[PDB]
Amino acid sequence: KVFGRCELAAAMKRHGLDNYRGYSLGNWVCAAKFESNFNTQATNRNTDGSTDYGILQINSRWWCNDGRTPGSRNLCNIPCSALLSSDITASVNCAKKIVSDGNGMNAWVAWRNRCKGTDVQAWIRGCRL
Repeated sequence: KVFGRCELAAAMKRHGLDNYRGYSLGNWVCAAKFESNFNTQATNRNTDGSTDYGILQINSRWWCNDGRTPGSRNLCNIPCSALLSSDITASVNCAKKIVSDGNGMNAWVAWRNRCKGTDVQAWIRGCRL
């Protein structure tokens, strides 16, 4: 599923992402725009053999199990394909764990380089939230 901008924002707000760990909803929508272009089915292989899955591009080295990243952890206790569903519940719950890890939203490279320090509020402007 390829979410709309205000469609996603409403979904993440309902799943408890507005101001989760102090990151306003605009940070999450901006991060999803640039990590996956709002596409739940996005995947990307990295040089280290790991793969990023889903609308927030969660990595297989420590967070989900895809059965092909040797020596990896599964801290969100889910198969990576569960991160690919049109229901973002799995992606949101796992991201809550990632954003609490200590480095915050800097664990997403696209957020750090394309959303951090910007007017992220423009990403929810005009949305009926």
